[PDB]
Amino acid sequence: YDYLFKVVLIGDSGVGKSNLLSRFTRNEFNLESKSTIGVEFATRSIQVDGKTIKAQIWDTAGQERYRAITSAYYRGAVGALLVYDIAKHLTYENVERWLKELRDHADSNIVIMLVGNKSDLRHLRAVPTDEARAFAEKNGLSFIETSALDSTNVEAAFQTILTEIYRI
Ligand SMILES: Nc1nc2c(ncn2[C@@H]2O[C@H](COP(=O)(O)OP(=O)(O)NP(=O)(O)O)[C@@H](O)[C@H]2O)c(=O)[nH]1
Ligand SMILES: [Mg+2]
Repeated sequence: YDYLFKVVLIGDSGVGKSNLLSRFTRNEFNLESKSTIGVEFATRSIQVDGKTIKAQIWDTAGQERYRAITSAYYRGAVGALLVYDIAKHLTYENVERWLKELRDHADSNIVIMLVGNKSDLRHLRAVPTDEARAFAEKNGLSFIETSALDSTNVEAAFQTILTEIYRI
């Protein structure tokens, strides 16, 4: 590979972070996945502007009550996938909180992609696509909706953020 880019997954418990990771790196999905224990990471190489980018994707539980995610989790990260669940409005309301965590614990110029996951649950949607896109636009974030379940836009989400990082 030509470059190694560390990218972190963050977002509330249950939004689909671990399945976004497994879908992208192993093409695997699990309806019966449990809350993540400690910290995990996995890799996949992809082509970006004629270069081979080894994407090192980090993952951890969204809940931070007794245990808060430290600057060590974010160290070296050049991107963050900030994931919410399109069918749960609270997870979108908490995006502001995750942005604060990034400001507190992550690099100043970390590339942020706001990810509305579970787009296959369109019939249960609680967060309008236009509102989220507008919010992203107004806060200097990229935006995409994904479904780890049916694979829609998962490759595109990672390919796009890794492209934006490469092109900084
Ligand atoms: N319908 C649907 N379900 C999904 C999707 N992505 C994940 N899920 C489901 O949502 C639940 C939680 O997914 P998971 O990946 O474990 O979430 P998490 O964000 O890693 N949770 P935690 O922060 O606690 O580790 C699981 O039942 C999983 O199968 C998706 O795109 N669509
Ligand atoms: Mg998880």
